[PDB]
Amino acid sequence: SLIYAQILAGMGNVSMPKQFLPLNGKPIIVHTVEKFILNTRFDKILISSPKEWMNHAEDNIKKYISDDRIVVIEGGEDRNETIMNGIRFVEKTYGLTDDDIIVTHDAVRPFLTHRIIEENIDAALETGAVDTVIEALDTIVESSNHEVITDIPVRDHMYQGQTPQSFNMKKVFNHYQNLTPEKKQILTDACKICLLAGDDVKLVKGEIFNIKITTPYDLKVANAIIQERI
Amino acid sequence: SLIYAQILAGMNVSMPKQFLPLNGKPIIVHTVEKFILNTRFDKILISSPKEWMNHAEDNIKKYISDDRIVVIEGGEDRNETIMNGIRFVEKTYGLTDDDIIVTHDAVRPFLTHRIIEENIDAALETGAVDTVIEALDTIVESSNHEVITDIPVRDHMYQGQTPQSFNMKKVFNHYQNLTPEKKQILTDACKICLLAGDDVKLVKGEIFNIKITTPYDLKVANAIIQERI
Repeated sequence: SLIYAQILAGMGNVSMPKQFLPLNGKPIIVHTVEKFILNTRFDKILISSPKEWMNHAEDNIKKYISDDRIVVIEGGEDRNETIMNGIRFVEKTYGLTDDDIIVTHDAVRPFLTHRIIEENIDAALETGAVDTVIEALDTIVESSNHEVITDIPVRDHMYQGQTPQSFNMKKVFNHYQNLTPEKKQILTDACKICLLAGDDVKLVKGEIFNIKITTPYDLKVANAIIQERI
Repeated sequence: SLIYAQILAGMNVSMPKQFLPLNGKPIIVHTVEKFILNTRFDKILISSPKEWMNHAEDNIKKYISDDRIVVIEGGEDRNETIMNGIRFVEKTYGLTDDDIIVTHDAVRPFLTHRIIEENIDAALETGAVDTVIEALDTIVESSNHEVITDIPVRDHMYQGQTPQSFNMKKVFNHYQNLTPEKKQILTDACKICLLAGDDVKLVKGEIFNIKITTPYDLKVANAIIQERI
């Protein structure tokens, strides 16, 4: 029963990964990786990168963090395929068992807490599938035809998905591979795949500040958080 | 057909957040300014709790000299506050069957002219409109609050904003037809119209049409305002 982390993310497939952007003087990826290193229960912390950014990723992390369990690996096309490449890496290099769990997380979510990581580990050992969520900040409205409201579902039922998403490694690898070629394209969320196969996907409560840093909107939303903290 | 705006706030003792300054001036002023730039509004109602009415009236008037601003008394409920707006219009100006109201959060100062204009046009068409954006994140459903029950199709999922615009007589009638506890359950006025069989049209909002509540939300608003000048 070994515990693994996978840190991953992803204009016309050519733009620089946003996790390489500075945030208060240091790359977003470093802020994120620092959180995982402070957790002593991880055996390896995989950082997934597109082929052309691998060299930059490994040289950049090493100048800020000198932890031995950081390994930079090659990404896939889908977020799912990148996860599967992480499971295929662990198998080839370290070997897999039936109790090995992976905590997958967005490189551009640097504000996750120790609590979030710990609960994600514990819930992956229990049920083998976990999603990090917060109570929906806004009223969720459903529209099938995209012109009029078809439904406004009950408020306390509605949650907003964040990451980490943690899984039993063999379970999620098996569930994904059983899908048809068309169904791999549709099912982008790995937590939904486990849901549609009959696994219980437990919830871990996130934070309002556990934001994904993409847009220049999202970037200064992140700058709103970091300055008051010190 | 006369066109009205209603700008709404809400402890119970807290100072309304719309009175907080944003780049040197109250949040409510930023919001009211956008409605004043629309010339189709006949009256711009600003709702306030009874204890903050004097402050709201004096404060708005030192920044904005427009004649169609009137501060009125809010209710306990957002719906009741809306109903008080319709009751005020009926008493003071009179109601017709074609009269529409554009209701909007005081703490949403970043709505655009497009959002307001589309809200006016759609309320004249169908009599019920919601301002929405495509859900920024994956919406998960959980009935039991412990495990995922559903993850619905992404393209179906929207996040609610304001304005919410209505034919006045229609929404007043739809609310009044409800049972006592159904009024307590149904907080959303667009949901009431949906359940009564009206077509609630969608106007697309903006990612920056945020509600300024939390201290998180406050500097998110400070992120938006400095770059635009």
